[PDB]
Amino acid sequence: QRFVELGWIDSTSPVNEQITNPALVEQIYHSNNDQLLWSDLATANHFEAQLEVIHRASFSPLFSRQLFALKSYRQQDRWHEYDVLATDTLLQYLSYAEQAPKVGIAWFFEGQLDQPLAPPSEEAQLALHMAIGNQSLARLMDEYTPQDPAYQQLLQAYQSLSSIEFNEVALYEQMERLKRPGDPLSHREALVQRLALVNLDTTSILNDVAYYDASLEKPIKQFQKMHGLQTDGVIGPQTMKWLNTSVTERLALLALNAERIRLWPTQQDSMIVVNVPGFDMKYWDAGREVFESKVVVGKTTRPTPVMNTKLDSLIINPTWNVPHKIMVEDILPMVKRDSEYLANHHMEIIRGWSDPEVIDPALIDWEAVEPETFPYRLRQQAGVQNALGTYKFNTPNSRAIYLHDTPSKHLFNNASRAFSSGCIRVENAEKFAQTLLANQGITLDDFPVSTQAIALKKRIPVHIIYQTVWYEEGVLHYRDDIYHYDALALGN
Repeated sequence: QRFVELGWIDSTSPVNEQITNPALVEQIYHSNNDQLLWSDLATANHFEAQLEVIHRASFSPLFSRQLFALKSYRQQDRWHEYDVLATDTLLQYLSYAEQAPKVGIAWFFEGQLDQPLAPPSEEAQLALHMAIGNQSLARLMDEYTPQDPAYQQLLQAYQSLSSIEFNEVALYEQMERLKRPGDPLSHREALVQRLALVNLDTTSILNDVAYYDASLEKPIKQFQKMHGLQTDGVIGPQTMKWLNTSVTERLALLALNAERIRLWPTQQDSMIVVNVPGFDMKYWDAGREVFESKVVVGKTTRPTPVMNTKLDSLIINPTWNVPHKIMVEDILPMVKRDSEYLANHHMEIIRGWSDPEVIDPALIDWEAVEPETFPYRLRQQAGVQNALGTYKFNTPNSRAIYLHDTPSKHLFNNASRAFSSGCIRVENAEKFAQTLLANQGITLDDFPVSTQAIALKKRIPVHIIYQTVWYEEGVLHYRDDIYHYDALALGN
């Protein structure tokens, strides 16, 4: 324990304080007659490269501390010490790969991977022993990466971009806040370089021009689409901010988003995914994408949490039992200010559960009511102008986060859609409800008169994801860090 039992590691050696699992490390060494496992320089490079990705992503002080210790040992040609720590670090790496899809949320969105992980599984240790036997350690590492080809495509682009990282490229500058098509451009050189850096087709852009010509109109709009901006062709502050992004900032985002896929690595055949920073969702039935929709997500002050839930059921013409927190902070203040707020929003005051007692307002002294002490509940009646619209998609969980229709459809016109108190508002709620029921053969004979709860035959897994970079139709897409979760990897 306190000292790893190998002849070639001195008891004085600092690797004895850096090794997380001395017993398992000894097991691996003893079963290879205590020889070096990292003698082949290609294998040690591939592992450092993969650890560099973890480092850049900035979610793991553990993997960062180990990586720099390893680099230190390599600088000083202390290859014995490099070997042991590398073996120990590969065990942590295998645990990481196995545990990410189980408790990963904690490392990327609640805290950090600071403390050593529990040993990897028996199956993983066996896989390790055989990889050593066959001199296939690199292949072992690659096998313990996500199934999704989205991982590979993100890492390819990372590699390409890593090579040209520290090449100088002028900041794009303009003096007029907005440049439209036809307007003169001071810095058209930088503009086109920076369109090229994100792998847009730059070939058909004219070289000798010095204004916003026809040949830029498609490229700028495509750049705007790639970043979830309004494709209005106007080079504004939003376009410029993304243009002037460094390659080291882009590599941070790629690294972080690559490793994030380990938290949602499988595509199930039946599935619902909401990408918060992309403000959209998709529903897969039977391995086939059957439904897509823009969504509204929680505001920055009441964010939609990243989580896994299940959809069990669906309410048509739902009522809205107003959560306590929303009654005190939002509704009651306004009710004190507007005698007729409740009548306009068809809300009632309730003192009961299941068979509740409808309380008459104005029999309360509203000026004397303190929101936090108010003892009753609020309930909004079913109707087209209900906050849940005509459909609530029940995804029970401890945070009371679910999906629902909305009467406020104009919110879908905005590019950034962090407006709600946490729940996910679905644009095509009607089509979504139709598809859910069809795919379980639960279609309604007739549209319900009023409130109808429909239980699903099979629960559908719901993944609420935070992925600010992904691969779509041959290019990488990017999204604003709406909840500031990828801020640490940018240096902010």
